[PDB]
Amino acid sequence: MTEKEKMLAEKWYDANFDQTLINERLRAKVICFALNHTNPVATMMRKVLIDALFQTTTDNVSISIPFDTDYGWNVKLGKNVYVNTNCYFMDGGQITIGDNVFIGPNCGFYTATHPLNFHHRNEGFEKAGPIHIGSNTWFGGHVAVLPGVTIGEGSVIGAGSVVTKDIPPHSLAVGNPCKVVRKIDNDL
Amino acid sequence: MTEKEKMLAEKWYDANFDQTLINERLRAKVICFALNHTNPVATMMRKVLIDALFQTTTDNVSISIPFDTDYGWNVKLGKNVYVNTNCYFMDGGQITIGDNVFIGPNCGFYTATHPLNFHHRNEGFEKAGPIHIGSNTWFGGHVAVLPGVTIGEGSVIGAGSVVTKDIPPHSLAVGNPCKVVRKIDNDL
Amino acid sequence: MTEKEKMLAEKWYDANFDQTLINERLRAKVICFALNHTNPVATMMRKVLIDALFQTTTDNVSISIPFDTDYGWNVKLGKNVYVNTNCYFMDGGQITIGDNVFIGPNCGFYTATHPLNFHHRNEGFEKAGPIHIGSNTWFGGHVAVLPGVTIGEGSVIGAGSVVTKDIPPHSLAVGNPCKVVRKIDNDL
Amino acid sequence: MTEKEKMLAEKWYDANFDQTLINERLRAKVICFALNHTNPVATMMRKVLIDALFQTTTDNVSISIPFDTDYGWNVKLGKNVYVNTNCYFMDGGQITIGDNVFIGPNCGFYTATHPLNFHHRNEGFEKAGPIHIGSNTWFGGHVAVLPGVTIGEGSVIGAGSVVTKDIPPHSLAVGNPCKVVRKIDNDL
Amino acid sequence: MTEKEKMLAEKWYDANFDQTLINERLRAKVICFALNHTNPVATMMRKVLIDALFQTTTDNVSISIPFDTDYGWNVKLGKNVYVNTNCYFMDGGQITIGDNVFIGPNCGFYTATHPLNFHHRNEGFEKAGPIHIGSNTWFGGHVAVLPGVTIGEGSVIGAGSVVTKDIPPHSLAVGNPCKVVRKIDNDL
Amino acid sequence: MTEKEKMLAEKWYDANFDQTLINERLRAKVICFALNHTNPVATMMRKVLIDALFQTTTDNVSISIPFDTDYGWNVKLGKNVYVNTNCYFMDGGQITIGDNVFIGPNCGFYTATHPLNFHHRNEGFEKAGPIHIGSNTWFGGHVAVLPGVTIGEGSVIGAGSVVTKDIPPHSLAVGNPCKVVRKIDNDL
Amino acid sequence: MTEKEKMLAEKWYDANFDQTLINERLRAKVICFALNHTNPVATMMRKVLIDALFQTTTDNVSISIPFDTDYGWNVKLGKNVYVNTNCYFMDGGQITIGDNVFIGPNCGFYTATHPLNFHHRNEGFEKAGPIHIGSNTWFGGHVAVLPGVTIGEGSVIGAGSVVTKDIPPHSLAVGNPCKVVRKIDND
Amino acid sequence: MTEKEKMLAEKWYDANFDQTLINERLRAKVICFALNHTNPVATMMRKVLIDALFQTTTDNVSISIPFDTDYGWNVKLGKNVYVNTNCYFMDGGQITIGDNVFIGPNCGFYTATHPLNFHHRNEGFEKAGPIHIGSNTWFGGHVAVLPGVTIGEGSVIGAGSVVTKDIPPHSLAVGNPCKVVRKIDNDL
Amino acid sequence: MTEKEKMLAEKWYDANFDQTLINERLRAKVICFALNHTNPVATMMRKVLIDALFQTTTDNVSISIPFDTDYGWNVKLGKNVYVNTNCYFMDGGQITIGDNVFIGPNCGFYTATHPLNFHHRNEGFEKAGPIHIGSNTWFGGHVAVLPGVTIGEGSVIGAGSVVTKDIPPHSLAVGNPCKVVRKIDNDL
Amino acid sequence: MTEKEKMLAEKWYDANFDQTLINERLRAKVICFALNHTNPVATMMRKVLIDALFQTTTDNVSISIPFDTDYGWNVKLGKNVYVNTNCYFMDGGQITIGDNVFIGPNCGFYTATHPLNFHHRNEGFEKAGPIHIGSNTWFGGHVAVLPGVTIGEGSVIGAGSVVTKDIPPHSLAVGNPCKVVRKIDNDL
Repeated sequence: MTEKEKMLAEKWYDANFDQTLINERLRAKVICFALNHTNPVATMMRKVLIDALFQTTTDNVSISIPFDTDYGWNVKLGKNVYVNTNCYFMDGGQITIGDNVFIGPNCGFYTATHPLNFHHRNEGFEKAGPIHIGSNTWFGGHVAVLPGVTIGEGSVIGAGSVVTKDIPPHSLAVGNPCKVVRKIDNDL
Repeated sequence: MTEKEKMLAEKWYDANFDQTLINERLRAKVICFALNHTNPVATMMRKVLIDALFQTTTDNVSISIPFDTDYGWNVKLGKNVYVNTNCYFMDGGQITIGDNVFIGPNCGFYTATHPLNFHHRNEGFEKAGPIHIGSNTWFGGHVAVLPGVTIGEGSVIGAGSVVTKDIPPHSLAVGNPCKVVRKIDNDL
Repeated sequence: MTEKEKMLAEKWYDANFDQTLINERLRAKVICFALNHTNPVATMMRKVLIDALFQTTTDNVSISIPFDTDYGWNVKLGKNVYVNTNCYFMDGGQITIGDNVFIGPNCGFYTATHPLNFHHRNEGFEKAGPIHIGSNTWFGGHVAVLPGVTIGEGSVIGAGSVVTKDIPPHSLAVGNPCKVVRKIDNDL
Repeated sequence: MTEKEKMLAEKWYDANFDQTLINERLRAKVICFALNHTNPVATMMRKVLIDALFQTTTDNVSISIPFDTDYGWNVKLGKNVYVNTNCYFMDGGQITIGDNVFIGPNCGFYTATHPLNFHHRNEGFEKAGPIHIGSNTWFGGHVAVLPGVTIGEGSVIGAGSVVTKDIPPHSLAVGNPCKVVRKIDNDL
Repeated sequence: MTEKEKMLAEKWYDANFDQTLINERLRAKVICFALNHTNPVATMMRKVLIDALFQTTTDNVSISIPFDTDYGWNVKLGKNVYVNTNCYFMDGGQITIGDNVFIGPNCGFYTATHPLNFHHRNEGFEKAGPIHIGSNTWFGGHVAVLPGVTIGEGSVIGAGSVVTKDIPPHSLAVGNPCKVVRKIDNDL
Repeated sequence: MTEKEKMLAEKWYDANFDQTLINERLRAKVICFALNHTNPVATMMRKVLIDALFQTTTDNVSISIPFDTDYGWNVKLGKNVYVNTNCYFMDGGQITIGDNVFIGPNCGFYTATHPLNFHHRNEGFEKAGPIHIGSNTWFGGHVAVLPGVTIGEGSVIGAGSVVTKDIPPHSLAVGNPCKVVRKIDNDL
Repeated sequence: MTEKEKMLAEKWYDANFDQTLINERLRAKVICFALNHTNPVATMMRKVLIDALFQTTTDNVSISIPFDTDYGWNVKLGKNVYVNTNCYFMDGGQITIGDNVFIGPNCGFYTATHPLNFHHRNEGFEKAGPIHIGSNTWFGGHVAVLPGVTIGEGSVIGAGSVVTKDIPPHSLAVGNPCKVVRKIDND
Repeated sequence: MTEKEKMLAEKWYDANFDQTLINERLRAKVICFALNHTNPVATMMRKVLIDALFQTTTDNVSISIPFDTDYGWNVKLGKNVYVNTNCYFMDGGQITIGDNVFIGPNCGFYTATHPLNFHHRNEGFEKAGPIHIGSNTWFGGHVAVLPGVTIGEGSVIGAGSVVTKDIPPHSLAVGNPCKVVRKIDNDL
Repeated sequence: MTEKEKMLAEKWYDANFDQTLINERLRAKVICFALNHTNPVATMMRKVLIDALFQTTTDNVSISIPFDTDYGWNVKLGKNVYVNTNCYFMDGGQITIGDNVFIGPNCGFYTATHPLNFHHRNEGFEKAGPIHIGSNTWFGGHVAVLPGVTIGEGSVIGAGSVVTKDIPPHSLAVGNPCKVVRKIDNDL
Repeated sequence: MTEKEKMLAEKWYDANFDQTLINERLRAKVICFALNHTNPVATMMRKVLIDALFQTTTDNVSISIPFDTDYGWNVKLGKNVYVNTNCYFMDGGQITIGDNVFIGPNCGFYTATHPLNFHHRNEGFEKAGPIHIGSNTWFGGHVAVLPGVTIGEGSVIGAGSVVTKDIPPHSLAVGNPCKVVRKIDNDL
């Protein structure tokens, strides 16, 4: 297995020093740089860039600049995804986002886990923990989502939350660590 | 009432899909883009842009780039306002800032509330909650101020605070959620 | 003593209005602007800018753009320092970073303390509190490190932490405020 | 009263040497420069600039470049205003323009009066004379409108006219000085 | 008949709102923009632009920038035409210029007539009145030539004239309105 | 005598076809182009350009862009000269401007006379008529000053005037042709 | 007669050394250069350039860059003309294109004939042979159409064809030289 | 089925007028434009663009500019593919290229078939015919490969060939139409 | 012998992998890139670039952009060489062009031979076959000339020809493969 | 007397700290910067810049870039002056150059004398010593001409000479200090 194959298989891999991964990250950084330096008025150019970044034809995916991503192609998007200013989709582990998702400003979706032992960490080792963002969700600003976390559909994450553990569907959750406050009435 | 008139009247309105509001936000983003790509050395140009953004002649309002705002004209500023790097004044609801205000880096002043029910939220509805920042205040870095909040004059907000509720005047407040620690002696 | 000499001596000084300090901060902002607008593909140019900023020849110091610093020359770096997107080293007070340090995205290392009394604060006064980051450490994203804090070698800071007080060596610490959870086994 | 307050109150004021007024004029010139150097093809950008200039969301206000204005914010516009090439709205005194107004090329709307005595004039003094342009009007090319003048609704100003005095509604006026020729039948 | 066909046939047509005409005017404004932003040193480039604008190979047609025209292709030129700074050939109605013509600065040749009744004018209606400029003529600066006017060959128009009616050949004409002063001796 | 020497001696000369004169005009057109494309914020650069254009160190000579001149070096300026938008100093004949002169927008100072006979005019012949603008004068916008004219010190020229003949000192003059209305009281 | 007048009258003319013709070709090269260096995203700018090039308001004429033409004003276009990458309309002789025409990539429509004798050719002489492209036609990629050739309406030209002679209407033609294979039923 | 789904399933589809397909072609055209305007010296940037175009990390795929492709993601490449100047991979139908392939200049790989009947063709209909290029092949310059064609591994295609039908493995084939001349000895 | 010496001696050489040859090809691609991005109006710059490419002072060598060559210095030219759009001189093997040569658009002069056996070809090996283009020749558009071919002086090559074998002097030759049609009367 | 008037009168003056002189030097530095950054191909632009610098229409004055001068207007030139690379005409004191003068590369013509006493020198004082270069002279490369020096007509200055004293006409002079070797026979 290559280091990219280990990353995708959710095994420990050399994220920091593998040339292939460093080069795939470069491609995403180059496209993000072009996007981040495109005037907000250049609508068609932004659409072309976001599509080249995610390697898909997006359906109403709005991104407020700046935007950051590690690979781009490891972000799976639904239709109607609203991403405010300064978001980072650290996608070594697949980041799945449903339909009708509101992501506030300064939010980070982190899939990278480093070893706690400095000997293994200094070697460049990481384990990718995929993130699942359900459809019909709302994230306040200044939210950090940690590796392996699943946010159930219809859920609301309060501003400043650090989502360390899975949040069930149709729930209002807030805090550092993020804890469920109450259920949400999502009936028609 | 237009959707802009409803926004200003603190009623539910279509923020995401009203053409007038999308276009007024475009103007603020275009000015913010010009500001964010102006060399720090270009003092006169930065002043011109800051003044075009807020639609006012500022009196010692220092903004460290990048800066973000939704409308610009809905940010009411006093004299001597020091804004560090990466701040966002989400101003659908008026953001009133007094005189002599120190705003640390990575701070967000959020006035947008979305419905908890995904059916109403997916339709683009929002309610604007104005923020009142008193004169003679200090905000640490990484602070998020939530809709409808009032921070009394002479108050100090600790770094990493999530201001969910009103802070009284001459108070030291810290945490997520932000709670008053003690009063401040603000005598000459 | 000049205001720069008082800053370095850890005495109260006019940070905001001293021309020399305003001008030394301008130099760092001009270099940061050049770096932040350099395509990720321009490897040699990025190395030259990073080195001009810190006034030293760096040994494997990776910086993901954007990056911010106040002086640049008051950041003392070890070898193998990995800095993710949107970090700010507010270095009025010296920021000492050891070898093999992983700094996540959206981290702020703040050394500036303003007076609590608005009369002294409005005059532009500040006191610089140096930060010591030990070797072999790991910082999650969205971390804020406060003035005067020391993070012991071999320590791990969880994502979203607000480091208000010193963290001992070989410790796992998380939260707002940042508290030690358990010790780390850092043996070979 | 500041010199800006005197200008707006229709009192004598230092237009030429007051720093605030020189700086507010700079902002309008900077926006006019950006507009005048924007390709005619850049429709969205021209709209953004026109809106930043007048500090309002215009409704079908077409401006053929070059355009000049002193303040921009002192030009009050109606919907459907068609401004041909090389027009100047010298707006120290408010310039009110109604709905459905056709302004030919090389037209000047001048609100500045200087003293006749050179001693007072050389000191920089001016008096602002607001201009009222009624709705449903038509201006030929090469027209100059002088301070304090009112052009009644439904009126037509012939090419090369120098409008020194008020023109009544529904009238055809031509010449240097501009004199009424006959009334206009403005029935459906 | 299309609105372009009505314009050319000297019938009332929608000049302001017909897409074809708006688009043909855009082409002329794009070429004029390129010409107006071409350094005077770039002789060959200026020649190419002038020729692309008029859709003809010009024979000693000198144009001092800025220059404006509505269509460009509706300006019929002779050889040796000297056009000074800031001229506008509003050519909805054909503008025929003979050989050896001296056009001073700030001259406007206007072929557009709007209805006097605001109801018809607000609908975008216009009637094109062709202008005939005879060979061997001289125009002073600040001259406005009105729709349907013919200036006979060998004639001289004084500076600041508003040419409302036809001028006979070999005549000296001045004023607002433009009136013949005396005949000119144009013998060898 | 060269054609430049004849121009300066107020004799008939080939203005249009002499290579030396065509080339001296090019230099002025190149400097005016640079000035006309300099952002209003670039104060020192504008000052350098105006100084290079007039071949002198100006003392408070304000020029609002665009500005046009034929030679530049044939414009003799006093201190405190305020030139509004779109002025043209056609300086084949020396244009002498005193101290404390207010020149409104769209003003033309024309020193070129062409022969009335088309045979001599088509050959490129011209006679330069110097213009003398007295100190302490005020020009309204849309004014044209004809060759050989002298405007006495302390005089005021109304907007839209065509100055065909000399105007005595301390006089208010208006119209096409420009005629004295009354004397001005210019006492302290 | 000027050299431009001789060119248009289908007479021998100095194409290579006449200043007027060299200058009219420069105008087309300058507009083509602007078009070839315009980002595909800049839709309105591309439309303005194509219209300035052909000296007409085009009706759904799509051009994939790069594009080349000698004069541009001697290309007469119909509505719905789809021109793929790297096409050259060498238009000294008028190039008439009908409505609904699909032109594949790397196609050349050449109207210039040089003399066979090198003495006359070295002097710069040429004769323009107009090309008529009928409405409702399809050209494969890598096709060269030679001077004086008429391609009848409803016809299909196979990829790699060298069209030396007239192709009748509603015909499928392929090869070097281009020969009719069969008729097309377009009813 | 969408028009993209029909294209991929090898069914008749609207290639010319489907918005999704027009937009996916735009993305490839934008990346090709960036590649075609990148200096040959910019090796890393060219590699990033080629990888963004094909949506894969290429292994020694050399491309000489200009290069054209319709989708980019429908070109499946092996390692060591050498593409000379002016090649076009019209990839509506998948273009599969093996390892060690030499493609000469001015080659076209066309997968688009239009209907012979003009009624269906004018409607925008097309059928995608995938092309299979075997490993270890060599294409001379000026080669056109037609829809549905398979070129067997170890084969050589002569310059100027029009490949209308399948070519067997280890064969030398030349002409318009392309016909096998002789077999190739491809032993070690 | 080096690989360059082997190339010039008409021996098998590592064309694709020799560092020196790769670097000399880079020089030719950099000059071709600069020339292909030079506006047609820039006559002297084009001349300088053409002369730098061929390493010679050309005498009436007109090249229509785009142009391509491998080395440039291996193309020997005569006087009066007219090269139309999109021509490629692949000159690892010397290309000799006499005087008075007309080369139509989309012509390729190919001197590269690859081995037929894929084992040797995959190793990067090539053999250069010089091409000799006699004086007084004419090439139609879409012509490919193959390695080692001589086209006799006074010859005419029909459009679309694939020149596989030598063409005698004073001959009309057309087709794929190119064959002589008749001799040419080349008398005065 | 102003400091510029003292400079021109050959009296001691504040060269380093007088604002007028610092600003007149800026104008020359700006024109030299534009000249030094103009491509050698831009012949007409170089001629315009050289003429703007010297404030005269030059007659065959060739200048190889870079070129430096302090004022430009204090360099009096004859016809046919050939200036090689890296020359500096330090012209506080008038530099008079005759006709037919060959100036080698890296030559300095210095007219500035500073006081020997550091007290007066540190105050910014200088005395301008004009340089007279006779017609028909030749300067080798690396020559320095000192203040007040006169080089007689027909003279030759050897490479590396430091001209401290006057050189008589028709003489060959070499060395540091420059001494006459022999007279030159300058007869027809």
